Amino acid sequence: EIXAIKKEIEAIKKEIAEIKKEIAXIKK
Amino acid sequence: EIXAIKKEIEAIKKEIAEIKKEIAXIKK
Amino acid sequence: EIXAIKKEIEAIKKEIAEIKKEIAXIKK
Ligand SMILES: [Cu+2]
Repeated sequence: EIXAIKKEIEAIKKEIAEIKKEIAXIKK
Repeated sequence: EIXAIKKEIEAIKKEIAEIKKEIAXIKK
Repeated sequence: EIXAIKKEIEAIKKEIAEIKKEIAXIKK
C-alpha cells in the first residue's frame, strides 16, 4: 500500500510541476 | 495513520482540480 | 518510510497554498 501511496504522491508532484509551468507562462 | 495519509491525498487531489478550474477562469 | 511520506505531503500542502495565493495575485 505504501508503494501505491508513493505512486500517487509522485503523480501529484508531476501535476503540480506542470501547473507551475503554466503560471510562469501566464506571467510572461 | 495510513488512513490519515489517504485522507490527505484525496483532499490534495480535489484542490488541484479546483486550481485548474481557477486558472481556466482567469484565462477566459 | 512514513516519516518521509508525511514530509512530502506537508511540503505539497505548502506548495498548493502558495499557488492559491499567487494565482489570486495574477491579473490577466
Ligand atoms: Cu482556488
